[PDB]
Amino acid sequence: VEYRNWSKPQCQITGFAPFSKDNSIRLSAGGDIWVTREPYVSCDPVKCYQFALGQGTTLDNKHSNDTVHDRIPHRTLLMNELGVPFHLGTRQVCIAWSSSSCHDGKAWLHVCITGDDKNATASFIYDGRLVDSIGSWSQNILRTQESECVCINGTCTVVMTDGSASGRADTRILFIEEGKIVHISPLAGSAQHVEECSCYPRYPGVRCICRDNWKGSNRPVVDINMEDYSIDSSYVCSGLVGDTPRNDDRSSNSNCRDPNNERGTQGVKGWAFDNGNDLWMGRTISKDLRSGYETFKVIGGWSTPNSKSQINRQVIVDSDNRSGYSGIFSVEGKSCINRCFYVELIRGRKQETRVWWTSNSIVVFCGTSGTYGTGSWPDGANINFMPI
Amino acid sequence: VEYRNWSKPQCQITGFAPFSKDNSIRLSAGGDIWVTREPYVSCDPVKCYQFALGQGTTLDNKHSNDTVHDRIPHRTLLMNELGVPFHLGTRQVCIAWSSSSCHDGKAWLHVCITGDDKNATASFIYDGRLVDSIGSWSQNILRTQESECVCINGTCTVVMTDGSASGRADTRILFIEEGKIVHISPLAGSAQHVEECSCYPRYPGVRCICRDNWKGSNRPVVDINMEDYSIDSSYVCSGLVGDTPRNDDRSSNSNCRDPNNERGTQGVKGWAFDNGNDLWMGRTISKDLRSGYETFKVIGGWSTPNSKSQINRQVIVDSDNRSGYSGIFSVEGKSCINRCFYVELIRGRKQETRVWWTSNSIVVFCGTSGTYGTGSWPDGANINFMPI
Amino acid sequence: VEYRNWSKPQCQITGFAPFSKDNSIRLSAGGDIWVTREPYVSCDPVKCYQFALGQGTTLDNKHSNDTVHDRIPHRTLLMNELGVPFHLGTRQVCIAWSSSSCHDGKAWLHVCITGDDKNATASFIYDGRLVDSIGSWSQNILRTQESECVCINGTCTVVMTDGSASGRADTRILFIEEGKIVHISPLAGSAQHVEECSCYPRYPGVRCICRDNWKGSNRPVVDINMEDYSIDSSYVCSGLVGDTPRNDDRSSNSNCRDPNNERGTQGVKGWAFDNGNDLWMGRTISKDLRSGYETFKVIGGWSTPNSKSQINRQVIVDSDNRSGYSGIFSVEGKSCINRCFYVELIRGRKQETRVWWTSNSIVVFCGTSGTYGTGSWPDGANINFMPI
Amino acid sequence: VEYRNWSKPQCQITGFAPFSKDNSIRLSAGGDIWVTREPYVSCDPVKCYQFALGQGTTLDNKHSNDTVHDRIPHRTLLMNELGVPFHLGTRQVCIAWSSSSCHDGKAWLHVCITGDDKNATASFIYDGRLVDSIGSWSQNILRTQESECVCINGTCTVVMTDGSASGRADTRILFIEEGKIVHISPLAGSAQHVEECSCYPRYPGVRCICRDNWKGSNRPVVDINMEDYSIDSSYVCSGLVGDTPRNDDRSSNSNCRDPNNERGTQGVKGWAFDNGNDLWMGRTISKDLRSGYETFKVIGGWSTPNSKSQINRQVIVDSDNRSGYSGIFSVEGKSCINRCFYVELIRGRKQETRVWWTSNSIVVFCGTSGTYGTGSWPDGANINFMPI
Ligand SMILES: *[C@@H]1O[C@H](CO[C@H]2O[C@@H](C)[C@@H](O)[C@@H](O)[C@@H]2O)[C@@H](O[C@@H]2O[C@H](CO)[C@@H](O[C@@H]3O[C@H](CO)[C@@H](O)[C@H](O)[C@@H]3O)[C@H](O)[C@H]2NC(C)=O)[C@H](O)[C@H]1NC(C)=O
Ligand SMILES: *[C@@H]1O[C@H](CO[C@H]2O[C@@H](C)[C@@H](O)[C@@H](O)[C@@H]2O)[C@@H](O[C@@H]2O[C@H](CO)[C@@H](O[C@@H]3O[C@H](CO)[C@@H](O)[C@H](O)[C@@H]3O)[C@H](O)[C@H]2NC(C)=O)[C@H](O)[C@H]1NC(C)=O
Ligand SMILES: *[C@@H]1O[C@H](CO[C@H]2O[C@@H](C)[C@@H](O)[C@@H](O)[C@@H]2O)[C@@H](O[C@@H]2O[C@H](CO)[C@@H](O[C@@H]3O[C@H](CO)[C@@H](O)[C@H](O)[C@@H]3O)[C@H](O)[C@H]2NC(C)=O)[C@H](O)[C@H]1NC(C)=O
Ligand SMILES: *[C@@H]1O[C@H](CO[C@H]2O[C@@H](C)[C@@H](O)[C@@H](O)[C@@H]2O)[C@@H](O[C@@H]2O[C@H](CO)[C@@H](O[C@@H]3O[C@H](CO)[C@@H](O)[C@H](O)[C@@H]3O)[C@H](O)[C@H]2NC(C)=O)[C@H](O)[C@H]1NC(C)=O
Ligand SMILES: *[C@@H]1O[C@H](CO)[C@@H](O[C@@H]2O[C@H](CO)[C@@H](O)[C@H](O)[C@H]2NC(C)=O)[C@H](O)[C@H]1NC(C)=O
Ligand SMILES: *[C@@H]1O[C@H](CO)[C@@H](O[C@@H]2O[C@H](CO)[C@@H](O)[C@H](O)[C@H]2NC(C)=O)[C@H](O)[C@H]1NC(C)=O
Ligand SMILES: *[C@@H]1O[C@H](CO)[C@@H](O[C@@H]2O[C@H](CO)[C@@H](O)[C@H](O)[C@H]2NC(C)=O)[C@H](O)[C@H]1NC(C)=O
Ligand SMILES: *[C@@H]1O[C@H](CO)[C@@H](O[C@@H]2O[C@H](CO)[C@@H](O)[C@H](O)[C@H]2NC(C)=O)[C@H](O)[C@H]1NC(C)=O
Ligand SMILES: *[C@@H]1O[C@H](CO)[C@@H](O[C@@H]2O[C@H](CO)[C@@H](O)[C@H](O)[C@H]2NC(C)=O)[C@H](O)[C@H]1NC(C)=O
Ligand SMILES: *[C@@H]1O[C@H](CO)[C@@H](O[C@@H]2O[C@H](CO)[C@@H](O)[C@H](O)[C@H]2NC(C)=O)[C@H](O)[C@H]1NC(C)=O
Ligand SMILES: *[C@@H]1O[C@H](CO)[C@@H](O[C@@H]2O[C@H](CO)[C@@H](O)[C@H](O)[C@H]2NC(C)=O)[C@H](O)[C@H]1NC(C)=O
Ligand SMILES: CC(=O)N[C@H]1[C@H]([C@H](O)[C@H](O)CO)OC(C(=O)O)=C[C@@H]1O
Ligand SMILES: CC(=O)N[C@H]1[C@H]([C@H](O)[C@H](O)CO)OC(C(=O)O)=C[C@@H]1O
Ligand SMILES: CC(=O)N[C@H]1[C@H]([C@H](O)[C@H](O)CO)OC(C(=O)O)=C[C@@H]1O
Ligand SMILES: CC(=O)N[C@H]1[C@H]([C@H](O)[C@H](O)CO)OC(C(=O)O)=C[C@@H]1O
Ligand SMILES: [Ca+2]
Ligand SMILES: [Ca+2]
Ligand SMILES: [Ca+2]
Ligand SMILES: [Ca+2]
Repeated sequence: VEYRNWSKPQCQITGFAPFSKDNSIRLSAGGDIWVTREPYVSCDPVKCYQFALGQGTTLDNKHSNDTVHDRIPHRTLLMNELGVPFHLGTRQVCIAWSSSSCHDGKAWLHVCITGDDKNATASFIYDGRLVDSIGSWSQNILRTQESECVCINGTCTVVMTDGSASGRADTRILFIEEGKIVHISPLAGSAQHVEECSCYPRYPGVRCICRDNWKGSNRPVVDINMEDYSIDSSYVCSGLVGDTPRNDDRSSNSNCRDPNNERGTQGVKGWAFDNGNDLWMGRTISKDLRSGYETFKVIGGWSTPNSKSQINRQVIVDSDNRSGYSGIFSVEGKSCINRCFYVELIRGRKQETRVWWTSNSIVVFCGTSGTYGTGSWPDGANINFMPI
Repeated sequence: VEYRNWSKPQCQITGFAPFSKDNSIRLSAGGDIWVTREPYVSCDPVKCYQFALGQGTTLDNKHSNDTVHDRIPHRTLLMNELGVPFHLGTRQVCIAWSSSSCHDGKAWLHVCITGDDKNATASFIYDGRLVDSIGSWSQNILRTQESECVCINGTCTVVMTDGSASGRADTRILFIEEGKIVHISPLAGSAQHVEECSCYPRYPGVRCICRDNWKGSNRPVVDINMEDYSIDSSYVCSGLVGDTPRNDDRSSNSNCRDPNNERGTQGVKGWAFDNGNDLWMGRTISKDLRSGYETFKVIGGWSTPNSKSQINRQVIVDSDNRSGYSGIFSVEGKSCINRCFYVELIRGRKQETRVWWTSNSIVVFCGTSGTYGTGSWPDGANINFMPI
Repeated sequence: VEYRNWSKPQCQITGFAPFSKDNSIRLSAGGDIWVTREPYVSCDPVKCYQFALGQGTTLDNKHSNDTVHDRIPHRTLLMNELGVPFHLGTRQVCIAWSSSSCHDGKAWLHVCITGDDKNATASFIYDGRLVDSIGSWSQNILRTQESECVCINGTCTVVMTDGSASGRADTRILFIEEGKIVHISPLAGSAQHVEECSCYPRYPGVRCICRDNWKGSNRPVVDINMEDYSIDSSYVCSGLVGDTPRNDDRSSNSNCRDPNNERGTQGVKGWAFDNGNDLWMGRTISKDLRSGYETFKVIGGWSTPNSKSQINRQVIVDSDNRSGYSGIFSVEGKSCINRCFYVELIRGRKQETRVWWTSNSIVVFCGTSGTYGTGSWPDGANINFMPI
Repeated sequence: VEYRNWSKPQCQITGFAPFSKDNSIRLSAGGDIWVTREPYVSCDPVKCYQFALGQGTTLDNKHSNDTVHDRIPHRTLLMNELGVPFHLGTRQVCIAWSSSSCHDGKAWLHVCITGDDKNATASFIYDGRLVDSIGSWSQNILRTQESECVCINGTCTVVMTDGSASGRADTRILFIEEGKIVHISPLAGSAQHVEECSCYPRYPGVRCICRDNWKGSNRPVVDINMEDYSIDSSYVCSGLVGDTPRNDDRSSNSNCRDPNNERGTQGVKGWAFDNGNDLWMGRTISKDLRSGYETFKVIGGWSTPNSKSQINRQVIVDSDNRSGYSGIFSVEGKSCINRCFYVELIRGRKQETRVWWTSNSIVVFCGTSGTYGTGSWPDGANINFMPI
């Protein structure tokens, strides 16, 4: 095998086409399925897999009660083929309550994180074996992307932050070759809070769109340079804006430089990705909760501040159904490289209260240069049928 | 690997021999099994698989209730090895409430269809990745074969129709190379309604036998020419006739040209396939409902209109057991290429009412140039034992 | 790959060593497991598998009730790796209520039999595809070995009989190359009833020890000559005798030529195999029922009639636990070829009556030229814990 | 492939990083999972597996009651990929109530032991087939390591003992090449009881740290010489000491030569491993029961008697949670070979009494030359939620 350099143009995409649904919440009411969250999907050169941090339990289990917590000693990274739900035959690739994974073209690499919030460690496992690790540098919930990392020429760059959720933090960009941390560069530029980045290649670099959980409603952009470990950060120009809580279509702004300070605190993992001076983006249709999910292209949203002229919108999940996190993922074609995205349809505690567990299921679309139609592909689980 | 051209004579078949049964409805009363329908089987060069559109649920699940619907956002295409039932480890290859699959000799290709009836999209997934897509052209339930598509020299031809179930429609024949739609030809000839074709190679072409859900009791024939995308359509000559509702053996006709207008409206997917001027065919023994299933050769049924002299009949399912859809599938031998067929034994709502779910199981026979006996291989599930 | 000729001496074996147990009946009371019977084990060149005709159902299923029948349309041949029990992920290789399987060194071959007793067909499936078939020649339960067939230089010889269980029958020896019946030779010699042979190679031939269900307590020997399809049949010399019902140690005889007429009617599949003029053999310790199972070498039992001087006995299953069928199976070593055997530990209806189902589990030993100890490895399932 | 010689320096390790957790006890309350104990983990050249002697049953099974016994005819060696729990699809590699496994670089080798305590046999299975066996030499519970054996240049050396648990015994060191016992050397040196050794390579030799169940609180060291089958035995120098019952930190000693006679009787499998004159070691934090588990380096603990100056301690399991057995396991890197360890978190009967079963789950760490943090990764199963 050869390492992937991802060099070949991004494919011109008309919009997205349905690609895979898993129905985990539906089946759980008739089969032992894992209780998960913060899922993501990524692919080796031959096929795609689906990851998700489980809750060290199945759904029809007493231990499911109160899984409305992001951090416990039992969350491990699950990894199945795209399409096969997380049943009991599913493998727990490592102990992790925060992860990332990518395949350098030769082998997989997972960065799994567990430990006390105050002093967690992050194991760098490469090709089966545990190759390196690192401890918390700011002693405050060392966390990573929660989606696919990216590698070019044998070097995978994952980004991680440690510090305050709603205040200054410490974002570092890691360069790991074959499981070994060959370099660490610190965040630079104008971004004011970087949590869980959705990253993709843009030869010869990697580009991220993340979550400002402190003062931003607009999304931080984080540009990595693999040539010299340089970093730069900004915000997306679109006045449309894709974080939740969001402000409002008429009343939302972004100058491409600073956290718009409009309902900035709190967030949700999401993604976006350029195209010329355009921006393909996605977001929960709601600006208060995570419900429904539409996507659209913002003409001039990658280069002109406060641009709000959209075209090509699509409803993936209807406005009155639950949405959640979401992230990009690239797949390579015979001629270019398409961008795809998944969306975590979360169920259970918080909104729903008939139950005490919290899990989710997924749905995944992929860019297409062709024609497509209309639909809404929600979780589809009658909450009254469900256990607990 | 090399692409398949399927060139080598059709094997002379004496009748069919049993090949695989799955017992899904039986096991479901003692194990988490999927709720499926519209199944089909097809094979890569080394082994055969079994497909079926699931109902985004298992049978002993509350979500099973009311799965007497062909279209919901949760139907995804399931794919297992021939013989292994659709258990929870089963992979959902894509979101689809109407599909087709074939393997060009190098990789699999699935055409999965979901969306609103009024505006559905059809994703063309090839070798793991989503390579193309298309939207509904007549805005009325864009649907496809529901059985194996066929490829020769790297080009797979799937046929699809969109329009009225019981009235004029819009049938198009798609030519896709490596997931890419390289051409679309429209239906031509005398056929008056083409739904869910059962197709097979006949180097250098592909031949289909489908369902006329409007004015035909006789079956439409659809002949594709891969050399120049030309199309032709007719009807099977046999006065025997294989659609249901069917007329009656004494009172059924077909001139090989026009929908016999005998109880034409409604139908069921089925198959048939020539041999010289003969026709190997199959059908539910009932002409009112889908019950029992016999097969036979109609001497002169491929060339002489209203020919009803049969020979070699076989009962696969006895007259007083449930039948359903059915389709062909070719497998290549050391010297020729055999034709096989499956039969969807459907259970649950509509006929049976003790329950609220609807699923099925399969059974599959294969042409044999040898000797064989007698039997009936029905679903075999005591409906009173079954959940709900 | 190359076809196997099995040429290399039989290994000198001191006795048997434990090789694999599956615990199916135990687990069934805490997990969806198949209801099977007439199991057997065999191996491709890299690893061993376990086969068994299921009963188209799992054990904790209402459909399990009354599975005390050898013939129904739903029995299919199950095939797992040696050690993994028949769970729902298990593949049903074909429809069969009587089978055999062997691997010519290049691919597997299964001969599966189903149909009406009066007119059954036997499908010859080779390397995934259905290559041939045959109908019942005597119209009375066409049945086969129920254990591994053997191939040398690409030719697999399976034996089959059709006729009366307790009266004259019609035994034929089949020669199949790559799924194709290249020749049929009829039984010859002095054997008077041949049912379910346990066969093994003895380059350049194949040798069988079977069941005389009519007039024999002693076992028929069936010698196949691959060089010219010649056949010969006799009986084992040992006055010890290994069929059940058996007579008694003091009062049992065999002249190596004719069915000893001592409690001949009825039987059970078993095995034995020579070594010089010696005979390694196995049998239920009981001569009335199938209970317990011991093995021993009979010095001079392969060449001298009514020889009863044994040595090396071993208890595999203690006298007061259930036994059942059993058969040989050869595995090739770096220098010779060892013989192994399995034993069907059957539970449920007939003897046990707390339940209505009937299934079994297995245990398998293998010849060893080394030291060994003592034990008894019964099913071990508290019948009162078990469902139904 | 080539046989492994393991030649390349031991990696300098800063401490351990989390590597894999399985959550078996948690899931068992919501899914059919095996009842196991005495687990271990080991790896072929591409990936790691997890082994464990099951109890011929699943946890939510009546047959689980009273599995507080180390020896019954149904314990078989289970083998899954590291991370996938022992579900019903799990393979039982052989019948065994005491085992060991290693992969010579070309194929796996398992030494499985079952039989009467008084006269057990030990099957040596190599590469699928049963290659050799041996009987009990002292007629008193022939038992082996219960963790990974090690091979260099095609020769695997497993050690086994037979005799009195709390009195003189008979320890033998076995040299097996490709499943064949090519030599047996007897224990030599000053060790006074060797049970269940944790062994690892130290080219050109193998080194073991075991359990003195008779007069030692300190651990026996067993040094094997592959060059000439020579053996030597001693005790670890650290005055810290790692057996349980242990004495006390202030009041515990070891002169590197003789069983310290401090609470020597009884024990638990554990491990340790040098580094210069240092000793990386692990142990239940309790010295009375198996609870909690910490690890630390004892400066000068490999060369100076009664050395108790520790550094780098880590809590893997907190003091008030259940611990159990534990063992080493080596994995090879691009430059050196890291040492890892697992820890059996046991639940059920003895301590816990709400239930009648006894099983466990695991957690596994691996040496790291990098940074790490803090945590405790216990079983995490609410015993009141659990079945029985
Ligand atoms: C799900 O979770 C909660 C809390 O669960 C944890 O409980 C502790 C003890 C530990 O075992 C841990 O493993 C569990 O995960 C459970 O909540 C309790 O439910 C009862 C419901 O009646 C509440 O009783 C209260 O008192 C009287 C009646 O007794 C009423 O007047 C009150 O209105 C109220 O109902 C109790 O307060 C709950 N406790 C808490 C902290 O909320 C819950 O039952 C558990 N079970 C399920 C099925 O989800
Ligand atoms: C299976 O399906 C139907 C409808 O299911 C859907 O129900 C809605 C509310 C939603 O939650 C969706 O997720 C479900 O899938 C259920 O049918 C109802 O069954 C009761 C049976 O007694 C009917 O009650 C009626 O009223 C009185 C008694 O109350 C009698 O005199 C009447 O004769 C009659 O029984 C009720 O009409 C049903 N509703 C409909 C629309 O038919 C069904 O219960 C459900 N359950 C199962 C096990 O299949
Ligand atoms: C297991 O099998 C038998 C027969 O099963 C088949 O039944 C037919 C109807 C069909 O549905 C098929 O799918 C089944 O597999 C069942 O046997 C019956 O059990 C009851 C037990 O009380 C018997 O009742 C009798 O009558 C009175 C009490 O009603 C008593 O005085 C008698 O002594 C006797 O108990 C009945 O005769 C049984 N029928 C037969 C033919 O034996 C069985 O119940 C079924 N169930 C289970 C759990 O195994
Ligand atoms: C788990 O195990 C024990 C023993 O199990 C074995 O039992 C034998 C018969 C066999 O079938 C084998 O397969 C089993 O594995 C069971 O212990 C019994 O439990 C009852 C509880 O009430 C005890 O009754 C006693 O008598 C009176 C009430 O009857 C009271 O005053 C006493 O205090 C006491 O409770 C009985 O002694 C137990 N027997 C023993 C030897 O301890 C246990 O029930 C079983 N079940 C479960 C769920 O774990
Ligand atoms: C990724 O690797 C390739 C190696 O082939 C790099 O490209 C070559 O590297 C040097 C730098 O100019 C020269 O040997 C070749 O002219 C380069 N070009 C090609 C087409 O190989 C490539 O630049 C690397 N990418 C990064 C971002 O470092
Ligand atoms: C269809 O594919 C097969 C396999 O590639 C081709 O087989 C060749 O057949 C030609 C004559 O048609 C012979 O000259 C070659 O020796 C065969 N090659 C192989 C690999 O068997 C076949 O050519 C193709 N069919 C056609 C009509 O071109
Ligand atoms: C499928 O592919 C084969 C390629 O080998 C086609 O046959 C060859 O193609 C041209 C057309 O005459 C010439 O190179 C050879 O003489 C052809 N014959 C053979 C045997 O290869 C074959 O016709 C193609 N089939 C179709 C339907 O296009
Ligand atoms: C049976 O198969 C084996 C493997 O193909 C054959 O092994 C050869 O044996 C001959 C002598 O019989 C030697 O000359 C070769 O060096 C061996 N080849 C291999 C691959 O090991 C063996 O020939 C076959 N047996 C017979 C009797 O022909
Ligand atoms: C199985 O195949 C081998 C082929 O190698 C047969 O042996 C050879 O076949 C002929 C017959 O004498 C000659 O080419 C060689 O001298 C044979 N010997 C060897 C060692 O190859 C072998 O006899 C075949 N076995 C049977 C039973 O037909
Ligand atoms: C152990 O195995 C490795 C792999 O086979 C051997 O690696 C070779 O090492 C020698 C020096 O020891 C070099 O000359 C070769 O270039 C290496 N070969 C490979 C494949 O890497 C190593 O020789 C073996 N160790 C010893 C001590 O012999
Ligand atoms: C393991 O195998 C290697 C084989 O390469 C042994 O090393 C070689 O063996 C002899 C002994 O000196 C000579 O052929 C080479 O000089 C050795 N050195 C190397 C680097 O290959 C090695 O010693 C073996 N190890 C043991 C413990 O026997
Ligand atoms: C490492 C971690 O805890 N991630 C969690 C994230 C985090 O709390 C936030 O980033 C504040 O910094 O919030 C949420 C959430 O409910 O959406 C889930 C994540 O698991
Ligand atoms: C795409 C689709 O809906 N196919 C459905 C088919 C369809 O309704 C008919 O072709 C009218 O055009 O009918 C049936 C049916 O009950 O046999 C099932 C199919 O799922
Ligand atoms: C094909 C078939 O029915 N085989 C059956 C065998 C048969 O009845 C006998 O060989 C009479 O000829 O008997 C038994 C039996 O209870 O041991 C089980 C077998 O399934
Ligand atoms: C072969 C065997 O029985 N091993 C057992 C071991 C043994 O009893 C001791 O070594 C005395 O010699 O004790 C324990 C134990 O409770 O920790 C479990 C082991 O299964
Ligand atoms: Ca925000
Ligand atoms: Ca019709
Ligand atoms: Ca007899
Ligand atoms: Ca001790």
